Amino acid sequence: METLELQGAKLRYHQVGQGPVLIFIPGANGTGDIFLPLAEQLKDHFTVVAVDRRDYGESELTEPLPDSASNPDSDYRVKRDAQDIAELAKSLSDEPVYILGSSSGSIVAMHVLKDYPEVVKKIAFHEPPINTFLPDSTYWKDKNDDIVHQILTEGLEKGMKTFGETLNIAPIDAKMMSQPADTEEGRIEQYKRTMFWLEFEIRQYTHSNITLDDFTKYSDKITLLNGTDSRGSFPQDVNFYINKETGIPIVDIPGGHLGYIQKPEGFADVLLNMWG
Amino acid sequence: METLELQGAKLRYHQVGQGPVLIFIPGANGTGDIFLPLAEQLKDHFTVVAVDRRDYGESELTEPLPDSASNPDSDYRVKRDAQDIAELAKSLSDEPVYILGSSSGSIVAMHVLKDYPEVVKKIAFHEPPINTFLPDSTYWKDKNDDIVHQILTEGLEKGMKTFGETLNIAPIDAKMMSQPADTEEGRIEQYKRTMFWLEFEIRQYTHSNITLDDFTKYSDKITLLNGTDSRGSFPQDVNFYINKETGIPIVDIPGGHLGYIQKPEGFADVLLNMWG
Ligand SMILES: *C(=O)N(NC(=O)OC)c1ccc(NC(=O)c2cccc(Oc3ccccc3)c2)c(C)c1
Ligand SMILES: *C(=O)N(NC(=O)OC)c1ccc(NC(=O)c2cccc(Oc3ccccc3)c2)c(C)c1
Repeated sequence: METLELQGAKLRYHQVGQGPVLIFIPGANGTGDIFLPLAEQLKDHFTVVAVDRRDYGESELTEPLPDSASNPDSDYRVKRDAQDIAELAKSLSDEPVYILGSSSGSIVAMHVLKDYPEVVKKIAFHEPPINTFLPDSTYWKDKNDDIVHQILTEGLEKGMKTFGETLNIAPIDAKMMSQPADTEEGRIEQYKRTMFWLEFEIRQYTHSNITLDDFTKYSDKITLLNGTDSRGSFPQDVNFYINKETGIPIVDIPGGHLGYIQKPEGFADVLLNMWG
Repeated sequence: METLELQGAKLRYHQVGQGPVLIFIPGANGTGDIFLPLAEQLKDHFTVVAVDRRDYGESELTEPLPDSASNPDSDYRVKRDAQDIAELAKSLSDEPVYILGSSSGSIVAMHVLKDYPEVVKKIAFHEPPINTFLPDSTYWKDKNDDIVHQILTEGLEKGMKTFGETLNIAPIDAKMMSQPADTEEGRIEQYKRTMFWLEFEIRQYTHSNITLDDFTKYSDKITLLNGTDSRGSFPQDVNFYINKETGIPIVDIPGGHLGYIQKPEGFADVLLNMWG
């Protein structure tokens, strides 16, 4: 694949053929390989250029995406995609070029014509899903908003319940762990937190490289703590096993898994007797 | 909150009290605010330090997380969390300190004692969920793997079906858009692609700022393309509306939404008559 270095990304593209430049902009799949059979039909008439949009395929970002890009009224990515096509056209051709986009790629194409019309000789919009200018825009926008919200959230909320039952988490803890944050910003962060924890923390931490020998070397320093109100939960069985194999003491301490905030006075007083 | 700048992050923490340092390491919620009621009980005996682990809360990364950190056998994040606690202890105390971690924070605590025992005076593991050293480790590891996989994937696969029906996508297209990649790497990328598209592209692009006036200025340059095998789908109604309001021609072209790869010869020949 060829590469054009632009601000914030290396833009990769396929190129075959001879003649005027024809740029294909992919839709939701994001990659230009889907146009290669077509390019083989067109290569005697056009210099065909199939682009992997910067967030997909063999293209790569060289700076993080702005944090705000997850906002549904962000316009950074569509404008940056359009600028990518314009700078690609300028790098390959001293004349305006032919452009075809499909699906979200036809929306990119729209923004190329809006912002960089001077690079466009002729342009085609194949099956665009844009709604902004439609009489029923709000209907389709609200449908998109609803479905995205459904996909991103409901699997996660059900999954945390399943985890709770596998771990035998106590109701007093589960009610607290599932309570919504008190701000729209916090509720967004809450969701982001939990998805991050699922993908980047639970599996990595729970199967990380700790052995019982790591404990025996410093056994005099260690206390194991089990909540009085979280009996029967998985972590208590972990502590029972550690104690079985090392003799490190288990100390019962008030509350459940969140006992340090459920019963702070009792949690503190046990720590003070331990260490104070 | 106080801040300690470390490699790759600014580590934020709460600090209250007087006496020996006691560091609290949070579990899955990731933030130290959950320990503040406890800190108020302990502040006459200990300098209490509640940390927001670097990926959570008011802490922030100053370098992107390595791409490989999503791998379930990655150890970067737990070791980096443990090093954070060790460097925090060294910055606040010339003597070894007291440490308590709960849940995934107790796993961080384990790694502090493993790798930096010299900072530890006494340490407590409150309800640890680590399985690596258990006789039934593989059972619980496989359960974790299964549940994470279920949460991350099934909502997405059902959602793309719902989207298809709302958009009235043709079966020949839906079968192709849902076919799995041919490599484990590609299947992972496929999933990552589709989640990215849902959060960062669909809503932003479909409601982006394009007006009919943007089309009328350059109407002579534009062709609208509808697939012959995707009749009744939403994007064709978009093109009908554009044509209604601008007179820009609609050209029928073979195949469905993916007609450029379903029927490349026919797609090419229509483009050649258009532009060749
Ligand atoms: C544009 O590409 N789409 N908009 C539209 O209105 O199309 C009729 C669109 C394409 C695909 C899908 N659904 C999918 O299952 C999907 C979403 C994201 C990525 C991919 O990967 C893919 C796409 C095409 C070909 C191969 C791979 C598929 C929707 C909802 C909209
Ligand atoms: C450790 O924190 N956990 N491991 C364990 O075995 O606990 C018994 C743990 C905590 C919480 C949950 N489930 C949740 O619903 C959850 C997951 C991630 C983040 C949060 O946010 C949260 C957590 C505690 C207090 C407030 C907010 C909750 C599991 C599955 C394990």
